[PDB]
Amino acid sequence: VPSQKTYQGSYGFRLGFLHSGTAKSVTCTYSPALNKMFCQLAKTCPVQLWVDSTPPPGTRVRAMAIYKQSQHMTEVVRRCPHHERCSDSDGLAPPQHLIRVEGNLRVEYLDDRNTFRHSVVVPYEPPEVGSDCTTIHYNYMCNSSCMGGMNRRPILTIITLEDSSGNLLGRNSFEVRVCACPGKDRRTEEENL
Ligand SMILES: [Zn+2]
Repeated sequence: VPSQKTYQGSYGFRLGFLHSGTAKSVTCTYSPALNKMFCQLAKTCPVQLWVDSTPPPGTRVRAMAIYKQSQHMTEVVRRCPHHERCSDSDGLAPPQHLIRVEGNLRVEYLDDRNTFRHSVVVPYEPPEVGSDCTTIHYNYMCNSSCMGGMNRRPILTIITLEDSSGNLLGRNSFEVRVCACPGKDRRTEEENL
């Protein structure tokens, strides 16, 4: 099981998210109270990278999904049979991968030879000078309710910064639910508190 321990490391690495609210029409919205992203299938999910100092050139940013519940965590998170066979390739992503990056031609996908886990990595780009974070646009390509995939089990996304040889520089994580009405579901889940 890949580690999910938060680690800001030397560059002060944190994640940020847009403060999108819960109107019925939002496509992606983040709950700080739950540390949980609610988003729609194949829609843009912005995730911000914030650092206190700039990691060096050749730094990379990897995203991987794991099941949140200890009893499912050893199982590889992948797309259901249906979505795996759907005609929705962007030509870069492997069809079994849950997490894609959109709008980045340098994107690299990995099937880990030993663990069988999937992940997606992009070069780290600094923020524009006087803009304060780097944004990556993720797409989640199955719903949390897909039969034969996640099947309503909750998942985490783990975001790592790594150097050009794959050494760990920083790690954060957040829970994700991929669903039809992220605003409504966020509001409903927050009602429990
Ligand atoms: Zn699916």
